[PDB]
Amino acid sequence: MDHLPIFCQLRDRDCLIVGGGDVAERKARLLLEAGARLTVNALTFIPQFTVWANEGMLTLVEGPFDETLLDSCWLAIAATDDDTVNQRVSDAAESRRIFCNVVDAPKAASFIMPSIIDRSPLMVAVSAGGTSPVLARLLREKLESLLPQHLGQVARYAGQLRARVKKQFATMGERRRFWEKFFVNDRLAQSLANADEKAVNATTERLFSEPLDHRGEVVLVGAGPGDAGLLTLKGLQQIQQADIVVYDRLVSDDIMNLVRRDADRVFVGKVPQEEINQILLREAQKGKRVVRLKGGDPFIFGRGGEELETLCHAGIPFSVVPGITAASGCSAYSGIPLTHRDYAQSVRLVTGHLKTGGELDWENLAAEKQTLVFYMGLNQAATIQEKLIAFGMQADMPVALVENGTSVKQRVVHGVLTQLGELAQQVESPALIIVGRVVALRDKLNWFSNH
Amino acid sequence: MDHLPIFCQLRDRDCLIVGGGDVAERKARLLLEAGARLTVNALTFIPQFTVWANEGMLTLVEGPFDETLLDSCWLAIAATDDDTVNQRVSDAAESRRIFCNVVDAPKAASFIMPSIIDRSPLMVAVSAGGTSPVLARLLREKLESLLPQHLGQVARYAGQLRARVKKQFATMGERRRFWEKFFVNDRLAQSLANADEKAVNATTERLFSEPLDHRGEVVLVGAGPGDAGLLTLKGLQQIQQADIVVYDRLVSDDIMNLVRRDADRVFVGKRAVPQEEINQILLREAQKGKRVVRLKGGDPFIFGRGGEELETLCHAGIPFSVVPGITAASGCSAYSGIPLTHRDYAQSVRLVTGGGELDWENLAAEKQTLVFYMGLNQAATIQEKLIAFGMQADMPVALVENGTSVKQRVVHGVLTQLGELAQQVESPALIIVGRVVALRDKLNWFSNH
Ligand SMILES: C[C@@]1(CC(=O)O)c2cc3[nH]c(cc4nc(cc5[nH]c(cc(n2)[C@H]1CCC(=O)O)[C@@](C)(CC(=O)O)[C@@H]5CCC(=O)O)C(CC(=O)O)=C4CCC(=O)O)c(CCC(=O)O)c3CC(=O)O
Ligand SMILES: Nc1ncnc2c1ncn2[C@@H]1O[C@H](CSCC[C@H](N)C(=O)O)[C@@H](O)[C@H]1O
Ligand SMILES: Nc1ncnc2c1ncn2[C@@H]1O[C@H](CSCC[C@H](N)C(=O)O)[C@@H](O)[C@H]1O
Ligand SMILES: [Cl-]
Ligand SMILES: [Cl-]
Repeated sequence: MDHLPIFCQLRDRDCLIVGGGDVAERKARLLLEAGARLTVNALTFIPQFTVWANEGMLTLVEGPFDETLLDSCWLAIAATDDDTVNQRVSDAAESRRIFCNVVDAPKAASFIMPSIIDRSPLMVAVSAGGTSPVLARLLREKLESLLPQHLGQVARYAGQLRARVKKQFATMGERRRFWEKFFVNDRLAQSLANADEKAVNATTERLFSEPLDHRGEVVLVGAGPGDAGLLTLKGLQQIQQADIVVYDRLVSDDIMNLVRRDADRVFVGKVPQEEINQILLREAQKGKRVVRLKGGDPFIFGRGGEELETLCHAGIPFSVVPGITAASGCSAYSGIPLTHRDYAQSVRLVTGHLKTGGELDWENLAAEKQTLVFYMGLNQAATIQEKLIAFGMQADMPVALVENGTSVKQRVVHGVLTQLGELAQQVESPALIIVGRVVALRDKLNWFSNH
Repeated sequence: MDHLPIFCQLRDRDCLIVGGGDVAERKARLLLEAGARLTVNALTFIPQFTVWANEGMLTLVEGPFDETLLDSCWLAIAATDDDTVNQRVSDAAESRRIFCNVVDAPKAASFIMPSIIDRSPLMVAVSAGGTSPVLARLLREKLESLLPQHLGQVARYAGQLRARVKKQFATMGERRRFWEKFFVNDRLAQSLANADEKAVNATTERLFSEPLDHRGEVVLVGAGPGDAGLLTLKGLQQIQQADIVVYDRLVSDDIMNLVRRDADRVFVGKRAVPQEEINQILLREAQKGKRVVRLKGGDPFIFGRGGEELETLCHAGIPFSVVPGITAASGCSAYSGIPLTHRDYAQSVRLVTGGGELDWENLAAEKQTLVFYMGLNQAATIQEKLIAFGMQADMPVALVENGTSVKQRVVHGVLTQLGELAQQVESPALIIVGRVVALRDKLNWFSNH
């Protein structure tokens, strides 16, 4: 984070503006609306300032900068056209540990003032750190269109109900569930906007009267292969409302940042699968809303079935949000479609890491007109090469390995089947092996990166 | 207003957190991300704090709150479970004019913490003034889905490019039109994030070379199998920026409802259309300078002919990209309670299409999950051939019609019933064959129709 956004309570707190022109006037108006106890220190003032001072709304100090005016201050704003003066102000503020904005130099000093979308008491602040005023304006335009004008009345009414919600629901889990219903009842929002107090009260009474599900919940969510843009809308929804998220190392850091910030997080793996099952079950038996966040898709070599197979008998509600499997993401981001024209009748998603005595069906895998995708197969790439050749696959069949597919770190190496063992030495886990004529299309379809 | 939002520069500035449990750890994570020179003071610390301390990321002071720890501090956060301690911290900070937050307390705080959407240098913060923390979270979720992951990359790159923008643009009206195209170029942002200097330089020169009104590109977007919640975040972001959306019947109405109202729409599906005509539409519209989204059911590269649509473009000089989607196999699997793999049931999953002809001995072999796309008409033949090439007659089979939608229909039985079960469903439907079908009785959670 370049900056930390905070929302300050300035009511009755001393603040100082140095400067007295149009810039100072805009900042002073903002600080006055926030209730600051404002002093303005400038050599000259535009007329808006003199009337403010006579009607008692702020104090004017007409003259050069007096750094002792910072002594009682919580915030300072340097708003002159003299960079020498502005720097004296910022230096004096920094020595007193007073957050200071230099209006014409956002990279100097110690805070910047964001653009504000006002749905009071709801506020949304936007800034690009001065690097890009256009982008901030384009975002502000877009945010103003997304936020209904009546949102403020919903937030206002919620604040008025917080005491009643605290009294009537004994646990935070119940309170949270009430609010999640409250904030999406469109009728309630309309009635507030119409000041229809009878209608507001009717829907409110009913919301308070509803029995709340105290049962837990286990949702398996497919994180996808790494690019946080490949999480589904519903997957984002589920992790944003989870009490606890049980996640593995194949879930990318970018995706974990999208988890509800107050959710508890439990890491598994690098842990035996039976202990994962117990965690999910036990945490849901406590009434908690559990998300098992899994790399790729939960039902393709993810053991997702094992994690749910006890829950029905145990009376635990569950659901599954599918994800982009490694095969799909790596295909798209390497320029290798899994199917194309008559290249492949079928796609085979194969595990390269099989049970101790198990052996893959090589005669079956080596058949023509298919795209083979090996998961967890790096260690066996030499055997895969030898077996596919022995069961009739052409030696010049193209192969590709995709390492960290869809991430900014993705790497792709490629060649023909007789190089598979050598090529696999050039990558590490997590990596996918693609075998089939579609690999040759990468020269025409690669769009994501050359690395 | 009742609170003034400011964006604080905390890099190497002394900040104090009082508390050492889960609540304090969340605040410490936030202040560390902002670069704060952080001290944490608590009667005891959970293990995350000692880990951080050993890696030199912060300083720990084990013991009761000592208000002299505030003497050089710019921000304070009271994050204990003891109201008396938190009030001592808040009073000590206020007497020093140090903005102070008390977590899970509205007043006695001189600042409150908003929900944060980080695209640094770009940042968005949402606050309801203490009235509605859940509303702030819900708005964060909405904004996180809408702001592309790498927007901060272009925001930073804008700097080293303003000398060139004004040497080529003298009017104020044109400069904004350039930036408007620049900041929505998600390809450039990803290439910057990829550290792909070759791609960055190529995309940059095109931004200056082409006319202002030209924004030609094609994005293949996987709509998923129907449920609008199964669109990816990037898929949503792309359809929100499209000049024109080209779609067909297997893109659900729910997904099309997310299409930016205003976008020109071209329907290429079944009514009462050769692929070449579709390829040319994408080509022609891209060359007219339009940002074109080709929305496809499921995933574009799994029986979607997405490759055919793109090879038209690579040698026409038209930039393109692909957003994968949830394929029908994955969506139907999740929503029917039939995992495609499970324990040792299946060593492989086969996604298969219903000149040429299928290899039946291959398809009949054990330890597979078969998923037939577009096979509804051949379902009687699939039954006969799988039986005749040795698949067990008692093998479970299922058909999923309109998978993931509110009208999803799942019928199931055994291989000898496949032809008759297929009469009970309509396209689009998936046929699933394999031992995993038997898990539906334990795992079906979605309503059947
Ligand atoms: C005043 C404020 C404190 C301050 O910062 O000064 C406040 C106060 C309280 N929160 C409480 C509980 C919850 N807090 C959250 C979530 C968030 N709380 C946040 C900030 C704020 N919380 C401040 C201003 C809020 C505003 O602007 O409207 C967020 C946005 C920012 C952050 O903290 O990081 C963060 C989401 C971050 C993200 O996910 O993006 C949830 C929901 C959830 O967990 O999903 C719940 C449960 C549901 C509910 O109770 O509503 C309680 C009752 C405790 C109890 O029951 O005893 C109080 C006390 C009270 O005021 O009643
Ligand atoms: N980003 C990535 N790039 C390449 N391969 C990946 C990958 N993420 C997962 N994999 C593959 O997936 C294997 C783990 S098995 C779990 C796969 C996951 N359920 C899915 O649907 O994709 C790894 O060994 C690797 O072969
Ligand atoms: N919602 C759905 N439910 C069941 N099958 C579906 C489906 N959507 C698409 N299909 C299957 O896909 C076939 C069209 S081929 C298109 C496949 C798409 N690219 C994907 O990845 O899913 C249909 O005949 C049907 O078998
Ligand atoms: Cl599995
Ligand atoms: Cl071959």
